[PDB]
Amino acid sequence: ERRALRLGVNGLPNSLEPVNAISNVGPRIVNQIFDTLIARDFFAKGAPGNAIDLVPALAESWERIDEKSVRFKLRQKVMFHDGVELTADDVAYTFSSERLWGPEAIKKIPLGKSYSLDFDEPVVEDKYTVTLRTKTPSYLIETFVASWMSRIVPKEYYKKLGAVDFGNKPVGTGPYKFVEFVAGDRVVLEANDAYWGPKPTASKITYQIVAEPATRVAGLISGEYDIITTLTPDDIQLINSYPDLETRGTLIENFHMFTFNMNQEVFKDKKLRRALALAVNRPIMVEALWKKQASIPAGFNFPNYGETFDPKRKAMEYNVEEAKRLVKESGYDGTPITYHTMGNYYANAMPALMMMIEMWKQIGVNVVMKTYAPGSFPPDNQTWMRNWSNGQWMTDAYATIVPEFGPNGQVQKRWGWKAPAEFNELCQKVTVLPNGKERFDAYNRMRDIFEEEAPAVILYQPYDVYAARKDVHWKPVSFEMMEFRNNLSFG
Repeated sequence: ERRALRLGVNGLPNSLEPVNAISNVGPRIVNQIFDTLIARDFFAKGAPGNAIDLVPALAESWERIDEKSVRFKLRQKVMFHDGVELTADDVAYTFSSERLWGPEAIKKIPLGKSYSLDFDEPVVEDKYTVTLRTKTPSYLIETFVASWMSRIVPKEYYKKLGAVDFGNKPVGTGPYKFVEFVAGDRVVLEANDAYWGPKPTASKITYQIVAEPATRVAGLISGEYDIITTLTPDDIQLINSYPDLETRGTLIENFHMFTFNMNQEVFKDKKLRRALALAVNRPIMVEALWKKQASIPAGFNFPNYGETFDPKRKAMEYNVEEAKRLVKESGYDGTPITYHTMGNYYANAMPALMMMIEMWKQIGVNVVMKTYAPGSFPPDNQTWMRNWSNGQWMTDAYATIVPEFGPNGQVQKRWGWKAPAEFNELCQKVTVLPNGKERFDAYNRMRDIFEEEAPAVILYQPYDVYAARKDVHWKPVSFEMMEFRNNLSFG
């Protein structure tokens, strides 16, 4: 009786294990299979899909015990897809040293420790009561359990299969259950009619890879898909010309950037990094490539940070004259500097780079584009400049400045950023402090240091574009995922 939902997608994750699925392509699938203790209600109080309000989900209630622990009271009679009732043991296993953050878990979940809080082992109080703890103070537990790191897995089934096999046959408590995974082709899910929350409205959901955007668009016009993903503002005109189709767009909690291999001689010091950063004309790029729909943030600072968003911050500096001076006073000899890009994996990456190459030519820096295929990122030492993006995954400023740019992150450890000691000291403080003047000011000083050092250069917050049949009602949310709970209906 319910319609089957057909999605034309850009790609699929290599695993359906919820943490290993973290990417631009995984969350739209794993958000259906699993649930979290606390859920973010993006549509709360009439918000246009960007609210940061947190509501009960698998946890009916919770109570903070002290500076490092929160006791959760679980919803009762919740069923995993295989008919196993959800208990405190499943939640304890989800946040355990064994599965997630411990030294053994590292080979199974590569970002398990990197993206997690400083967890201590959870405590099971009774069948429906579990306490999550951190080894050092953390006022981020509640916020973290509403994030993409926190989908609840079943203990017994996950242990039996192991992380790899679980990723190929996942079981969760979510509104849709697993049917099929054809690697590099399609994922099929079916309605979980035992779901504890709003009943699924589609009988089935198929995530079909259609690699090229023009082919994805043709698929929607051909009547092959109900919703297609990964379009840009340039597609709006064509789609909306069809009486039965329309685009649905939103800014997402992510930023596009370029960064440097600071192990390379030319990028060890901040001089040329700053020169390149100061020559980036973001307003022209936003108008030219995004139809003014992308947003230029005032620093490493986004509205989803909530209490740690600073709406009064000064804009990131644009100064061609200073940029020219810096190149001249730096060691820079005019030798071409490479900038690696995985084609247009980041929307508009190649035209954005063409524009920046001209801005850089004008200050006396010769930058050359280099492309690579998926899974072929070059050996680190063969790279100089490269593009990147970071999904801002917490309703708090902790992510991604601390896990990516902090003392434990890849920018310093793999990419050679020798961050000022003050920056690392502040990363530690914001990790352990509650919200207040000290934590708020620490993020602003970290944002200032980030701009002064230029280990990366923020371009903008992208504007994601979907296209859909007008008969299929579904609203985008401000994140790299698709939400169907109370947000998918047909007719």
